[PDB]
This record gives sequence, C-alpha cells and structure tokens, in this order.
Amino acid sequence: GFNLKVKDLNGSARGLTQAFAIGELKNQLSVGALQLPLQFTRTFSASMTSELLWEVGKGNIDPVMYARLFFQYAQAGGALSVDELVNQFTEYHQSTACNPEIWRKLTAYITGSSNRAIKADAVGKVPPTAILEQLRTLAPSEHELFHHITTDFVCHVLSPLGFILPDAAYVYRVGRTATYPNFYALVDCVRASDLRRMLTALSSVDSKMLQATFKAKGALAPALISQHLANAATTAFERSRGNFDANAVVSSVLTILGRLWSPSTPKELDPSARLRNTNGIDQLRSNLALFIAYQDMVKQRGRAEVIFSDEELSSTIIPWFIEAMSEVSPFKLRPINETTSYIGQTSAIDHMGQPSHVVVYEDWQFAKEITAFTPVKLANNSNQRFLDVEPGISDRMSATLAPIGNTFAVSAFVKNRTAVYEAVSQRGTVNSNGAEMTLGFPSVVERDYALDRDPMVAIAALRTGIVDESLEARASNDLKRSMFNYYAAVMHYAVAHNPEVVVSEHQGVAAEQGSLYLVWNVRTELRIPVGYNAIEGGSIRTPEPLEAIAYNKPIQPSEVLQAKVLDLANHTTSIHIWPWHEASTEFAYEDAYSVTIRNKRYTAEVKEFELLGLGQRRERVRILKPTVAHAIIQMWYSWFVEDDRTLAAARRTSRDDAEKLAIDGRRMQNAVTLLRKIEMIGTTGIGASAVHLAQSRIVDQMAGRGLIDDSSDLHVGINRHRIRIWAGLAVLQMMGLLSRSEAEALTKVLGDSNALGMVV
Amino acid sequence: CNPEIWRKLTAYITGSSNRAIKADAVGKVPPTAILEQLRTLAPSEHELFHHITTDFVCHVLSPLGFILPDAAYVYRVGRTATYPNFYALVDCVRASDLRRMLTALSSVDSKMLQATFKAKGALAPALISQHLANAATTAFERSRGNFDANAVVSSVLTILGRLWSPSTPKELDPSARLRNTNGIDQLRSNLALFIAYQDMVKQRGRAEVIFSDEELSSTIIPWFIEAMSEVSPFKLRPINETTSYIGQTSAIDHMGQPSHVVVYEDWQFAKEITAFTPVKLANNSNQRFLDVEPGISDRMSATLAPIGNTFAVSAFVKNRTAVYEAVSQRGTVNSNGAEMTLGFPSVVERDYALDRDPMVAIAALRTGIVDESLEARASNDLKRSMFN
Repeated sequence: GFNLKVKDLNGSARGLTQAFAIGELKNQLSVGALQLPLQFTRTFSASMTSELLWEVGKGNIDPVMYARLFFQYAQAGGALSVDELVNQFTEYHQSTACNPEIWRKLTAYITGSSNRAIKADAVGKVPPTAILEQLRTLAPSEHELFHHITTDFVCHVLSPLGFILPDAAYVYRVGRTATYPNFYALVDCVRASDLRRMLTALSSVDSKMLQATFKAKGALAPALISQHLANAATTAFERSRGNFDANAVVSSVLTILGRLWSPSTPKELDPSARLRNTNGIDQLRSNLALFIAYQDMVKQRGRAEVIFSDEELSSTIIPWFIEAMSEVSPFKLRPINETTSYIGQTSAIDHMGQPSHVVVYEDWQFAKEITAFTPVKLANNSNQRFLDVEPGISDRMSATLAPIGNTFAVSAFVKNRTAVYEAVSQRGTVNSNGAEMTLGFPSVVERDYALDRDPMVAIAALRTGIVDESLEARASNDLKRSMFNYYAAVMHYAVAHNPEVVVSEHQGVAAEQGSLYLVWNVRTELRIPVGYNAIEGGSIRTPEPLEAIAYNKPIQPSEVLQAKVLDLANHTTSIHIWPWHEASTEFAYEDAYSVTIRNKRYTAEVKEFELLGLGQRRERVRILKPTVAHAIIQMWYSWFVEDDRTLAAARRTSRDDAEKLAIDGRRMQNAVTLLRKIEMIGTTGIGASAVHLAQSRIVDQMAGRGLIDDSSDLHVGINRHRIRIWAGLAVLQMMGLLSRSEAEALTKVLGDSNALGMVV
Repeated sequence: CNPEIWRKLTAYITGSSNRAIKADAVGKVPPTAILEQLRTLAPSEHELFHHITTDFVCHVLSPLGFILPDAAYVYRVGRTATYPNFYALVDCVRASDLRRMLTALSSVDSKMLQATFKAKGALAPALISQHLANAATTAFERSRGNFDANAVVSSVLTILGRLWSPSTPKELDPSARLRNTNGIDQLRSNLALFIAYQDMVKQRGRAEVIFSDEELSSTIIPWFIEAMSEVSPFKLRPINETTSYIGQTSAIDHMGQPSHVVVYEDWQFAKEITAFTPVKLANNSNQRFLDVEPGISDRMSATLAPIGNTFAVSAFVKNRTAVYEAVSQRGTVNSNGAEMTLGFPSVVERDYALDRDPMVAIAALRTGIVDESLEARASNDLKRSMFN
C-alpha cells in the first residue's frame, strides 16, 4: 500500500531508485544517453501461495529435500543464514557420525550389549523414534532436523528387515518463501548444493551393499560395526570436500556476466567464445534476477574478482552453478513474461489526458480457511508434536473471514483508490505536485509479518533511503533483505513490460569499476507532466523503472494468485512436526469497550472465547498466523494512515484558500469509507456477538449501580455506531488481521479529522 | 499413538527392552503394575485416564497368559445437579463423542487381535509394540471430531425455537419432512430443552443454524437423541413423575386467602454417618483403601437419629404455617402481603458439596446482581447453582 510521488523520486522514495540500488546517493542521477542493449527472456523466482507438507521417509534420505528444507528453515524464520546452517551440520556430523564413542553408546542401546557380541537370530525389531530419544541426550543439537538425517542413514544401512521396523511418520512445512534472489541468497543456493552431493553420498551404491555384505549367509557379530560405520560415514564425508567456496563460485561467475553486460570491456579480458558457447549462458545473460543480484553484490563488495581456473573450468565446472540454481533452490527458473502474471497496472486520468493517479497491484485472493490447532507433546524436551487441529473455532473464524476478503479485496481496493483523486473543477494537474503513484505488493509485506517485524519500518526506509545504524544486527539484516524484495519485484514488472533496454557503466565513486544500470524506451503522448525526461520524439529513455512503468497503459492480471490454507487436517492428525511455534500464535484475546452515559462511565471487558460463544476457555489451542491476509489489509491500512499524515502537512503548507478546501475534503471523504468498512465487519458472527456481550454487560452494570432507564442512550444514534466501529476493530484483532498498535494509530486517524457525519 | 511408550511397557512386562522371546515360560502380570508404570510415563492429574488405556491393553492381551485378571477398583457415583443447563447439553453431546471413541477401542478388530495371534501360539514380543500402536491409531483416526458439539446444540435448539414461536418469520419455518422426523415430537415437548433454550438465547442473544438443513439434521442428527438417551445422567422422564417429591401447603385467614405458602421437598434424614481412615497403597497416586472405622460412625449415627426427629421437614412445615397469624385476623396486604417460602435441599446440597456458602447464592436471587470481581470458577459455580 506504498504511495509515492512520481515527479521527484529521490525525495518521494529514495529506496526504489535504481540510483540508490547501485550505490549512487549523490544529487547526480543516471545519464539518459549511454550505450549497450539486451533482452531478458526468463528469470529466477520463487513460488507464491504454497503451503506444503513433506514427509521424511523410512530411509530414504532424499539429498535434495533436506537441502530444500534447510533453505525453508533459514528463510521462513531467521536462523543465521543457510550458509552458517551447513557448517553447523558438518561439526555435528563430525562430532557424531565420525566418532566411534557416540556409535558405541547408541549401538549398545539398540541391542544387545556394549561389550558382548551375539549373532543373535533372537534380536527383534526396533523403533526409529527411540534412537532420536537417545540422540537428544547424546547429541544435544539445536536443530532437531539433524537427528533424522543421521537416523535414516542408519535405518538405510540396517535393513535385512529384521531389526528395523521401518515405521514412523514425520513431516515438515514448506511455506511462502521470499520471491527474489539476493546475492548472498545465491551463495546460499550453492552452499545448499554442497549439501546435495553430501547426502546423496551417504546413501550410496556401497551403502546398499554394506547390508548385502552382511546379509550372507545370515546374522553376524555386532560389537564391531560401531568402529566401521563410524569411519564409513567419514569415508563418504572425507570424500566430499568443500573444494570450491560457494561464496567464491558466485563472486566470480557474476563478475563475468557483468563484464559482458557492460559496454566497457577494457583491453585485457573480454569473455572467451568457448565459455560463451557453454550451455544455458544464453538463458543466464538473459536472466534478470542475476542482473539485480550483480547490482547487489558490487554495491556491497565494491569490486569483482575472479578465480581464473577459467577460461576452462567454469565452462566445464561449473555449470553446476546452474544445478544449484535448478533443483535445490526454491528459486526455480521461469519465463519472464509469465513471472508477472499477477501484476496489474491502472491509471486515473484528466480530460486530454494525462494520468493523475497510477496504481500498480498484485491480484490476490483471500481466505479460504483459517486453521486452529492444539499442539500435543509425545516425548519431553523435544519439538516433536502432533497438532490436533480443533475446528469449529477454525470454521467460526473462517466464516467471519469470508466477508473481510470481500470488503477488503485488492479489486475493491483499486476502485476506491482511483475514483478519489479528482480535485475541484478537474483539470489535472502538475499542480498539487503532479501525478501520485501507489503500489501494493502483499507478497513483500507478508515477509515482514512472518518474521514478526513492523512492515512500516521498511516502508519508512523506502522514502528516506537510510536505516538506523543503532538497531541490532539481525534486525537490520531482516530489514535490508525485505527492502530488497520490494526493489526486485518492481524491476520485474518494470522489465517484463518494456524488455528493450540499455546497459551502461557509471563514472564510479572511487573510481573503481562501477555498477551497470538499466534504461528503457517507451512510446507515448507528446507533452509530459511526469517525472523529468526529454521527452524528444514521443519515445523516452529513462533510468528509473518507476518512470518506465508510469508510461504504460492499463493491464489485466492473468491469474488470481489464490492464497491457500495448509492441511493440518488429513496429515498432521496422524504425524509429527516441524518448527511450528514461531509461525503460529497462542490463541488469546482481551479487549474492553468503555462509554460515558449521563456523566457516568461504564466498561465491559471481553475475552476471546466469549466472542466465539463457548465455555469456558481453552488456553492450549493455537492459531496459525495468516501472514498473507494481513498483508492485503496492510495495503488498505497503509493508504489510510500515510495519506492522512501527509494531508495534514499538506493543509498547513497550503496557503491557497481554494486548495485547502480540497485537502480537508479528501481527508473526511475516505475516512468515512474506512468507517463504512469496519462497521461492516463489526456486523458478523463475531461482531454482533461482540456488540451483544458488550451491551449485555453494561446494562447489568447499569441495573446494579443505578437505574436501567439510561440504557436508552446506548441505542442513540452515536453510541449505536460507536460500539460497532470498536467491535469491527475488535474482531480484526482477535484474528491475525490487526495489530493492536496499528489499530490504535488507525483509530486516531479516524479521530484526527472529525470524520463523523451523523447523516440522518 | 506414540510407539516409544508402547515399546517401554511391553519391555517392562517381560523380558527385555531389546531381545524378543516367544517365552512360553513367562507367567502372568498384574494390571496394577502397568498402572504403576503409567503414573511415571504419562503423568496425568486425572488418574481415570490410566485405567481406560489399561483395560484396553488387558482386552487385547487376553489369550489369558500374560494378564492375570486380578484387581478390584471402585468409583463413587454421587448426587448430581438435577437439571440440564445449556452448556451441560453441549457436555452431553461431547460425552457421546467419548462413547464412540471408546467403543472404537474395544472393537471387532481389537478382538481379532486375540484371534490373529491365537495362531498358532505365542509369538515374538518385539512385534506387538508396533502393532498395538497402529491398532490404537486406527481406532483414533476413525473417530473424527466431525460435528462441533456446540454447533449441534446451538442449531438443534434454534429450530426448536423456530416452531415454538408465534413469530415464525417469512424466510424459514421448518420443513414438514424434518417436522416428521422421529422423536422431534418429544423434543418440542421436552421442558428441559425449553429452559435450556431460554438459557442459551439469554447469553448468546441470537440463534444461528449450521444450515446443513433442511436435509442434514432430519437425517443427521437424530444422534443428538442418542447422546441424550444413553450417556447422560439426565435420563428422560415423564414430567408428571419428576415433581413427585414436592409438596405445597398454605396458611390461611378466615375467609380465606392464603397468608403464607410453603413449597417443600419431602426428604428423609439419616440413617448413618460414615467415618473412615484412608490408607495409601502406593505413593504419588490417589489410590487408597478406605477403612471405615466404626464406633465413631456408630456413635455419631446414634446422635444423628434424634437430629432427624427434631429437624424433619414435616416438623418444619408444621411450625412454619402456625406462626404468621396476627391479632383479630384478617389478613392482609398489610405486613407487605402474603409471603412465600420454598426450601429445596436438593439445590442447597450442591453448594455445600462444592464448598460454597448457600447464602451467597440466596442473596443473588433476591437482588439479581453478582459481584464482577470474584474469580471465574467462583461465579460460574454460583450461576450454575442460581440456575438450579
């Protein structure tokens, strides 16, 4: 729901300038006339709208799945980086799998003794679960993943089918992932691929015959295999060497695509026609994701250096950079046309006419369900849980959910956003300071609501283009990353609609090298109110993807991009679980409605379960945070408050008496629309149940403390609408939809301009 | 559903955590011993749970070899609140959810567990740990939450509210098909279900339907009836025979109109008062033998007989009517009219049972207002009593 003034970008939003992204913060902006062309066919983007449950087998040790999960773990909530996540695994795996001490202890626990060895046609089957039970005390690992990966390794090598009962069911949730590939995120793909080879090393053609060597002619003596497997797990490990640094893979490969993007390729080295012939590099130089990534890297690094095992090596080794990008990563490769299918664009207009107001949007579908579950622990000290989804609460909320999606729909949003911008006696204009641009991108917003950060601080950073140096490392790192996701999504919609482009170098700050940037070309009408450009010939070259987008015409979105509920129901009811806690929420709500009647104040307090009409209260149940839905509402919220803020500063700065009568106009007008919206939700299964409980409790308080006859005032015009607005906000809050802190700053907005018409 | 736990207790009976032996030597094992383990394995507050799982295992464990069927365990079924508050109804539906839950555990397939391993004889133990785990899960996964118990009662009473009412609005009045559904005749004629409606709509302020009707609740559910028929302590009675313990008697003036009217429950006192000393068999559990030691019980019971004589309800109503008269008759509306007093020990006994002052409930009746400060369980016990 980010609004911006297109004329002055550096002022309006510094964060979305390409000028910012390549590292020029000076008054100077990219020079419109410079050199060399390009066309982007495809890109690397993650999936939207996907919540998937992945079982981890008996065995089977899927070397990609784990490498995929690791990413989801580092992503869906911060745990360091997926690079730092791997070298943690190596230390665990060395301290454990390579150490015969830990093997002696756990082989003794299974059967039959630590010292004595018996061929034992007697020994019966064993559960995989008890070994983890052993391992939690044996290898007090933070990330409970590791205990499975080692496990089903042993469960792979243990199957003559007697001793191993290959029965357990364990599942992990693959959720929404950040869409676009930050530089270190690429590094994170390569490091995720280091893992791919590692695990497909563990389960091997020789790991299957370790079983078959001891399958003949029957049972054999146990005490030994504690020392052999201990090194056998090292043999697959010592054989897989880190070799080439994943940081270095990406550092060098990017360096070269930038050398062949640039119009300046100096004397010494321009790419070999051999490496130019390498498969896929046709689709790589035409990949935009890689381009924004280059900008990212050279901005932070300030140089690009090469391993020089090329001209040969990276032509033969690696393409596997592609493999890292192709299989392991959530970033799987797409045609650039079909990546933006969820993005529309629409303008307001004047008579002639130029657009007064241009709105870029993502079509999103709300709902379907809101899941409510109660976790159950099977064994102590662990995150192992069955999640019983307890419905009828889930349903009850889902019912109240349906109308919200209706009244808050993005379709509904763009309507109420466009038809408002008109000013007195038309006609325009560049007056009022030109043509505003607003862009909702819930896909980006969802990341902040998932990582439990206030999205508004990121939005803040966009306008200013600076972050507070004070806040802790992990905090800014979450911010910067999210701040990238905006910029990225912009240049994808920006590029997808005008592929003909120019790459050009920069003077440089040091000057060391410089960053390569983009300029567009677009056909349009003659005379421009819009942000500075020549325009010279009805076509215009522009550096900033905003201006390039402003010159487009209305677009229909191809797909609805329906957000989906996770199925706890069919699976988890029988199965164990992932890192669920941070991604969900304790289910509790309290609120109170107060009012003054006849110079006396009454107050009712309400609890969450009273609102769903049940008793008494169940504290154990939790709700899965609906991170997406909040982001859509954010789009509305972010419009209401930020306009009100600037319009206040607009009315002060407006000297003209005719201009101010318009300003305070726009303020009251859309404020009632907001009121209309909330009041509507305030009438729902919950909302009236809320209003009823409230009023019910006030009167019983009015009977005791005095005469009841005063209750007539609760039914008065104003008090009747009052309780309704509150209930509306109160119902949104007791669902994942409204922060109490944002609703406070919402109500004040409803009160900063009087914003109550009695209106018969 | 947890196989680690099943392994642990199967190992605990005999003979080892790892090695599995058919073991025709192994003799029987006591159920009390399985519970001793369970107190450490699944530390629940309500010890009920440990028995219900227990005799599931003693049901699937009876080729009769391993289980020695020797124990004696007893529970006290005492006085219950008499009438079904709205939320008590929800509690009935929720209990029949448990009826189907358990009747799932003891099954035609839990019984073939006897018949599957009856062939051809004793078999290796390491197996049955994983078998039972899946056996109890199939019983669990088969009983699904299905219908929300609140939503059941909400909607079934709501439609009963629709055909009781003189206002049956334009939009929806019951289908004659569901109107014909068996038992709905005794449902619209059920008094408890009516005061329950009043209860519900007082708190809720509206009545909504699952809207699976017009069809569903004609076909599903009657099972509301099933929940109410079997499980519940509230079992269905003719309304003529429900008030059988209630008498009524009036004082009078000369003409005369009643001066004083007393409604009462005939109750008989005594006979005995038991005194016991609890003896613990095992620590950490509520398991006790209770040796009732008489000569105290007999001594008090001896003193109890005369209290019964002097306090019998009969003597109460006798001494109550004869007081109210005033000089030279005649009435009246003076003295503030004709008083009515009604004792209901059945109701008061609940408060003395729940360790509450009957007088605080009584006070709430006269005023009709409760203190909002006091804690949840406290008021909830009050309102529940205030309903009774």
